[PDB]
Amino acid sequence: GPSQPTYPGDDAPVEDLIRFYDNLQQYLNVVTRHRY
Amino acid sequence: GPSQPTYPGDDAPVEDLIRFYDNLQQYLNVVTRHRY
Ligand SMILES: [Zn+2]
Ligand SMILES: [Zn+2]
Repeated sequence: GPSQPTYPGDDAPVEDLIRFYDNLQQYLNVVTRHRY
Repeated sequence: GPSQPTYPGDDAPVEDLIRFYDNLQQYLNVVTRHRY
């Protein structure tokens, strides 16, 4: 599946923590085999 | 609102990245004033 996303830092702007959030969501669906 | 969650590490077990995911979700709803 997708490789594990890189955490952008505590001080990353909110738009970068929303991109990271969406990529962790993808990753977690794939690891748990639950692509809903 | 809630204080910014601590990232558990790249090597944290999947259940700990699902807890972090849920707490970042909370945090991001509050920062964006969109508590749906
Ligand atoms: Zn792969
Ligand atoms: Zn507060």
